[PDB]
Amino acid sequence: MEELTYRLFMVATVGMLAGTVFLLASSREVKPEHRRGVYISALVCGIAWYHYQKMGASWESGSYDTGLRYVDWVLTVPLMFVEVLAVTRKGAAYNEAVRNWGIAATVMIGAGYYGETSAAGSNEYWTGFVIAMATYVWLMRNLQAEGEGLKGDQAVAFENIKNLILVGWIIYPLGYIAPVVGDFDAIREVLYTIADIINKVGLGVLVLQMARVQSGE
Ligand SMILES: *C/C=C(C)/C=C/C=C(C)/C=C/C1=C(C)CCCC1(C)C
Repeated sequence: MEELTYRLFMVATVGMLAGTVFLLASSREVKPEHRRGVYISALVCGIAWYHYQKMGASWESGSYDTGLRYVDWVLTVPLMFVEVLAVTRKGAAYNEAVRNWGIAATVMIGAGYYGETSAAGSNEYWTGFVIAMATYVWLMRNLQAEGEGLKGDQAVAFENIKNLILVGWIIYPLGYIAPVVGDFDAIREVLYTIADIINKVGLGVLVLQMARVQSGE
């Protein structure tokens, strides 16, 4: 439904802003040396807040720009890896992973955009899919490895961060392939919007929880 897609854009706008202000307000409840991930988490929700306002306006206007979603992803998806690295690493090791995982995440979204902006089932579509899927798997394997050697409450807090991404991000590549299986355009927009709220606000809340554990909570 077209009115549903629009209503969900408005629910996402409000959920993203609620997440932004929750995370900024909660940042003071954790120690300064563990705040970086909470701040980056709030920034991700704030960018998505701005983009969901623009998507809702674009939609109601009758000129829905499918590119707004990818501008949001190319910014927020690398930052989401960064907000996780901000609680698992510091110093040189953090900067190294921010560069390496951040570039990988940008390539994944860029390959997706290359494929999305072609005829469905076209060669460009499949090139995009394979390069983005390969980078996705590479990132999910890096995330699995990031947990190795963690202990006690930090191992449990990291498991939750890792599994939100592992389970919660499957919908994105699933949605991409859907249109070659049939007509799933309207449902894909709805499911991506719900997924974005859960993934972005949920990951920020779990990064906050890791930062609380690390602060001695
Ligand atoms: C806040 C938004 C998020 C976390 C969006 C995540 C999006 C992806 C993981 C997209 C992945 C894709 C592939 C793995 C292959 C097909 C192309 C994409 C870009 C849909």
